[PDB]
Amino acid sequence: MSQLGLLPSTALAIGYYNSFIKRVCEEIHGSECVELEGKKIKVKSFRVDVVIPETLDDNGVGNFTTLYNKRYGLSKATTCTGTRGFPFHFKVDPPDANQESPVDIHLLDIPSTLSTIVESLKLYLSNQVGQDFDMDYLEMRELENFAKVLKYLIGRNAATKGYVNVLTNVK
Amino acid sequence: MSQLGLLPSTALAIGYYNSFIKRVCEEIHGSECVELEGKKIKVKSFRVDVVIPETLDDNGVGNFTTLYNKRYGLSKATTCTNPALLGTRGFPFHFKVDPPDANQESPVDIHLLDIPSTLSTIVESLKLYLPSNQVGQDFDMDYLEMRELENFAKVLKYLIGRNAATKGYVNVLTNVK
Amino acid sequence: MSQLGLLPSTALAIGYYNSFIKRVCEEIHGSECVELEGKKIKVKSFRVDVVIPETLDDNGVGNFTTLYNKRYGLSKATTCTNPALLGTRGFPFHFKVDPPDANQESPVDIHLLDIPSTLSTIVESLKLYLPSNQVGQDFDMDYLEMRELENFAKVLKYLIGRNAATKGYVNVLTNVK
Amino acid sequence: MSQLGLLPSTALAIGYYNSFIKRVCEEIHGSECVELEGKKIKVKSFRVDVVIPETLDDNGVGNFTTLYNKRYGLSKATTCTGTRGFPFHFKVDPPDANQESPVDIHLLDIPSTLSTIVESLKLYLSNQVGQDFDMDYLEMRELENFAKVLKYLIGRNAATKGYVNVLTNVK
Amino acid sequence: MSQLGLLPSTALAIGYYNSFIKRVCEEIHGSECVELEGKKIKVKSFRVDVVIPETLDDNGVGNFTTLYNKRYGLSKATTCTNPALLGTRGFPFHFKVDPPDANQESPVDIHLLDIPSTLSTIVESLKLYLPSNQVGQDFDMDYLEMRELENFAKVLKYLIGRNAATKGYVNVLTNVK
Amino acid sequence: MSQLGLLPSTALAIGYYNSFIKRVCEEIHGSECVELEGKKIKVKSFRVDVVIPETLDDNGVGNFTTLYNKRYGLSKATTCTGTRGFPFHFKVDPPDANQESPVDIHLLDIPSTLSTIVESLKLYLSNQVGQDFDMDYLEMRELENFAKVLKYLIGRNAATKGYVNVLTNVK
Ligand SMILES: Nc1nc2c(ncn2[C@@H]2O[C@@H]3COP(=O)(O)O[C@H]4[C@@H](O)[C@H](n5cnc6c(=O)[nH]c(N)nc65)O[C@@H]4COP(=O)(O)O[C@H]3[C@H]2O)c(=O)[nH]1
Ligand SMILES: Nc1nc2c(ncn2[C@@H]2O[C@@H]3COP(=O)(O)O[C@H]4[C@@H](O)[C@H](n5cnc6c(=O)[nH]c(N)nc65)O[C@@H]4COP(=O)(O)O[C@H]3[C@H]2O)c(=O)[nH]1
Ligand SMILES: Nc1nc2c(ncn2[C@@H]2O[C@@H]3COP(=O)(O)O[C@H]4[C@@H](O)[C@H](n5cnc6c(=O)[nH]c(N)nc65)O[C@@H]4COP(=O)(O)O[C@H]3[C@H]2O)c(=O)[nH]1
Repeated sequence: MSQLGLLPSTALAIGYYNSFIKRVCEEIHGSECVELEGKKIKVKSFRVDVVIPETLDDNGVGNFTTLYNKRYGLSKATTCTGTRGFPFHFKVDPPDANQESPVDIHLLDIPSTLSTIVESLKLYLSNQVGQDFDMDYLEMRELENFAKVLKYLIGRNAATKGYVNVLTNVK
Repeated sequence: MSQLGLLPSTALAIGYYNSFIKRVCEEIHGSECVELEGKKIKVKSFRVDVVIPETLDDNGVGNFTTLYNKRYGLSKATTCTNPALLGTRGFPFHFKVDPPDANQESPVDIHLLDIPSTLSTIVESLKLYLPSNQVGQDFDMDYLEMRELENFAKVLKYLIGRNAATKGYVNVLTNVK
Repeated sequence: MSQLGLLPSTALAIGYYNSFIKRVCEEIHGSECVELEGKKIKVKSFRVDVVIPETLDDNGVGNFTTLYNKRYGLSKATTCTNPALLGTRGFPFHFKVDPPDANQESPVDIHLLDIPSTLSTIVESLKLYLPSNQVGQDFDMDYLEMRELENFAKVLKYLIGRNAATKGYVNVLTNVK
Repeated sequence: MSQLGLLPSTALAIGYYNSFIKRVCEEIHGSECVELEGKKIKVKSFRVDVVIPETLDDNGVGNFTTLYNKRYGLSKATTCTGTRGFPFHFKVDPPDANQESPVDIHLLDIPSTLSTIVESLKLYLSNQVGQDFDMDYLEMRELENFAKVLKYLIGRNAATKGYVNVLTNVK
Repeated sequence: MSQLGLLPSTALAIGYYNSFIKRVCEEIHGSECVELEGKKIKVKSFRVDVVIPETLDDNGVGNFTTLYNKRYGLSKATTCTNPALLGTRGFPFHFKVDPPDANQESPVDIHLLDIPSTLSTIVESLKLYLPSNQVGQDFDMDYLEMRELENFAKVLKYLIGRNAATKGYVNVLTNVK
Repeated sequence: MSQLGLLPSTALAIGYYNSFIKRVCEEIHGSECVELEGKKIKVKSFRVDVVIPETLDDNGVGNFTTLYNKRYGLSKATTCTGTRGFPFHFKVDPPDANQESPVDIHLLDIPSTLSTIVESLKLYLSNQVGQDFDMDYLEMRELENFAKVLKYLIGRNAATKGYVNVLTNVK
């Protein structure tokens, strides 16, 4: 089990689940379509993977997110809607499919909230510039806690259980 | 002098600034345009107000956000993403036109009104930081909630003060409704 | 009198002068021309201002530089490199024309405005020299930051005064915005 | 472990990484093209080698940089863009390739910031003209510290990790 | 009186006179013709001024020299070398024509303006004579620099006064700019 | 090791290096061509030999310089260019080579600054006309100091290191 700590892996995981993963899953289940490039596409079924990098960059996970999106053929799409949508990166299970017919979708998201952890660590613990085993252990433990909490929370909602997966220690 | 605590007001504020406020401010500064219903509008000058609710609801700030967004005009738009950078995503937000009747084709001033959704996390942490066996008005819960909202606002003010991209372009509205 | 210290305002100022200010000044003195959007433009009389920000942002002077370069005209050009010397690289910079509407064909004055990007390093050294466990205005950090900016400006002024190439052709604007 | 010192090898390395290496790596990743002689060439991939000379000259690393660019067929090119470009020296991984098609580029940069170290040494330590073993050791240690800090910082950002190499003690 | 010292203003002045001023004056007196762009021009009456800068730059008189030679006309020429004597080399210098618009074919009065490059060495000696751990305006450095420049000028004056070849044809301009 | 003295070997060597040797080497490296009798010749590679004569003549090294240039087939050439050229005496590595093609050049220079030392010696110490072993020792030591300082400064700049040699005690 996980508990609230001084550096927020549990709370950030809870916020990420309740603000993005739960909401995006519910929106896809309800509307059953995603809007990209000004045009809608139906979703036969969605599988969303949250990718937790093995190590966080000094300046946040934005660079890793951009490189990961470049590596694969990920395309941007928002959840169709006084409430805002949720842009995300996804790929179609087959290389391509007829747009008019519904197409299964493979959402991929690198949690931007992980950037906060970096910041928190800068406050949590230095006047040295080098590999610090204490801070490395802290990063690894916080990433593990984030993944564990997110998995447990996904194991609660029928709208996300089975449809959401966690891929930790990527690259 | 805010810092880290078991209740992550400081960390959530830092994340909100470095993920949405800073990113949105930089994107609007650079592109000088936003996207609404798929069509672009150039932005002459923008301004963002972070509306911190006076008190957080039981189920997050979603209901307050949705009621505040339609009590005012606050049409939904997204900050444009250049075709060059495929990895970066867009940041949807809610905005009004400071002159309500303005030429969309011409450059237009925009007022960005965003209620930090990350505050919802605070609520979901209050149930964990100080679990309550009883249901009803708790004077300790309210004190912690107000203290952490104030910490959030103070952290946002400080962070906005330390960036020319956002300094003077972002204001934090505290104790709204 | 400024000397070496843990915070490298002196060393960074020396490097900035010897690598950009001196090099650009000598290149414009010799070639008497610059490269705007790839096209040659002759320089009649140039002059450089080193815009030292009053306070450095959290993430370096990048955002302040990018907002300053567009608040004013400050189109981007590069100091030309002759084909004979292949090794030497060009130094891009931002400049305006003192008469904004001037014939590019004929020799034209240019006002070079450069916010030293090296100042960013100072910020990244403040996080090392005096680490802080808390986020918020620190009156000790502000003192060190302003002292280091003052040292940078003073060293730049001195080094400019000791070279006919840069003496009088370079000005240090301190405490800007 | 590297910390701030009186003669700035660590701070100069941090500035070099955050101002040139990181910025150039991200710009190449994003734009995926470099402008040379005023015309663009696409970049399938890039490798950035930062060359730390064995010994810094008395007047700075400028002469070594010019000689290095002369010895190899390195060509000048900026990063396409109120922000400026980053001119650099690069070489294409075959002898030549069709410009229309994307071509891999091997950037080679001798950090000009190393010049500052020379100046710093002049302030750090003499009224003599000869091989000063004390200053020689100081220069060697500063070059080693610069290389170590730059390697560590390269190993942090996903936009430079694996794509940037450090060649220390060259010639 | 001027004598030898650790800072070699006297020795450098002696070398400058015996190597450039005396040689150039004697060669112009004899040949009465110089070489501009490879083309011979006859000299009717010449005169040399040794422009001693008021203050020496940090990196030698190179920048001041090349900026003075361009602020005024001062086209570069070289004293002609007779084909008979192969061993002797030429002495390039910068000169203008006292009447700016004069016939090159006919004899022409020439004004030779030379900023002693040897003064650069003095700077390189001041760093050795009185090493400084700090960078900034030093009142002791300035005194030594001005004293050495004045000694250089005085030695040049004396040496010129002692030779009919250079007496009355060479003037030392002290404290220029 | 060398330091400033009353009769300037070190300062004269520094001036010779920074005013002729460094400048000439840099200009040859840059322009890669030398002008002789008004026509340019490309330089494939250059070697600069600075000759320190065994003993300085009474009137200076000018007469020795003329004799040395007479002995060999040295030819005059300036460095192409508000900066002046640097006339010098050079020789082609082979007996002759095609003008159009680049040709190696063995620049040969007898430092005229050495003449100054003679005058310096006249001021350093006599009312006799004869062999003064004291003055001979001073002259030899000063020539050694000049050669040592010039050798050291040559191995400091990458533009002159390896391309410049010092031939002390010639004839
Ligand atoms: N692909 C994708 N992921 C999303 C989106 N919204 C949230 N997330 C993820 O969920 C984290 C926390 O969301 P939050 O509680 O709503 O709290 C958010 C939220 O209140 C605000 N924010 C972030 N992005 C946006 C946005 O695009 N529009 C608006 N109006 N607010 C945003 O900043 C706070 C912190 O954001 P992060 O630290 O980066 O971390 C976010 C992010 O990793 C989305 O629209 N698309
Ligand atoms: N407008 C303009 N300013 C210039 C330029 N080059 C240097 N500066 C300024 O001079 C400072 C020191 O440069 P550096 O010592 O040669 O040492 C630099 C250099 O080694 C490298 N670097 C910086 N910019 C470039 C570039 O544009 N091209 C290449 N190839 N290297 C660069 O990073 C070091 C530190 O950079 P900074 O922190 O940014 O700080 C730079 C920067 O503020 C230029 O081309 N244009
Ligand atoms: N305008 C002009 N001025 C001249 C010329 N030759 C000498 N001078 C001046 O006389 C000073 C002393 O010359 P040096 O004793 O023969 O001793 C000189 C000489 O051995 C050598 N050197 C300097 N310039 C040249 C050159 O142009 N050609 C050659 N072959 N050697 C040079 O470096 C020594 C010190 O040079 P500096 O520090 O520059 O200082 C030089 C320089 O200021 C000349 O041809 N044209």
